Amino acid sequence: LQRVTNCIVVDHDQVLLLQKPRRGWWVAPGGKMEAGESILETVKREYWEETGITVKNPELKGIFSMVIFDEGKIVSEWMLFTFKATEHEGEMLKQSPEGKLEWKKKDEVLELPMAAGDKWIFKHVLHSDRLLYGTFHYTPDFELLSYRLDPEP
Amino acid sequence: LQRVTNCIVVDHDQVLLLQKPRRGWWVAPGGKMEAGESILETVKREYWEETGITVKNPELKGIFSMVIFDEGKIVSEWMLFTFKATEHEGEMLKQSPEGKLEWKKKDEVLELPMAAGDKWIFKHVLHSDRLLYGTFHYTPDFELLSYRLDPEP
Repeated sequence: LQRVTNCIVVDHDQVLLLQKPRRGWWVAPGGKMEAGESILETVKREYWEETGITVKNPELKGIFSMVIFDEGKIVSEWMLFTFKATEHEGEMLKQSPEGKLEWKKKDEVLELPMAAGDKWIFKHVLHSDRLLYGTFHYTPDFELLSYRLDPEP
Repeated sequence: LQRVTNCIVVDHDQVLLLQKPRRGWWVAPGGKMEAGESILETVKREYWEETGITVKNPELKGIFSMVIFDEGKIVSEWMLFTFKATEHEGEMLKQSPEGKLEWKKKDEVLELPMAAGDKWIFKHVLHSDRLLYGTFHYTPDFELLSYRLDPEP
């Protein structure tokens, strides 16, 4: 059971995102917690490892249980912690080993190809400073079977 | 690695706590995440099972990595998610299987016997509504070796 963090960094009405190779899906940058770290330490380190950018005061906004559901039972599960930040320092790296980095225009973000549960998270976090708690059930190919979000969309 | 939640319920300057059997340490009531739940679902079910009480709108305030440190290596690690709540419904149970429940006065809490990491947590959460992130390093007997908290006390 892994623990993943990512950050959504908004600056001049744009959002720093990463597109997976081969015209794959768009994600917020981040990565896995290392033993002994707090979630705050992880997101600053992982984010910077992946983007070259230091985020100034990231704040937690989303806590999610991610479930892979198959043949009627839970077969995998991890945790995702989504931060938000508005201030940052450093130059964006052209390429990351996970994909290409791009500032996207805020109001275009919800039209990009992304896992369905990400869309809901982005829809709350892009427009609210409230905390979001949730569960997403996916099939092994990452088709959304269902979700529980609190507060509801 | 397990995932524990608890809740600090402040009602008119009193805090609901649990004293472990043998006049041992005092804790906030709570319990471990089951597969598939969000942290918000866990704390309400666990809090209820332990106390008889329904916490109305708990909100996350503390996310901690707890580490047991022995012979110079991390030997054990778990996560604690601390919630805060003012409103609640239902009748407190006299006995629990984990120990005795009692409403204690807010300004007396820091003087109860408790693991040293919990003092820092109570010190912040009882007096602030800001998020606390941190790591506590313990010995197998729960003597605090160190901590990193943010915001720092």
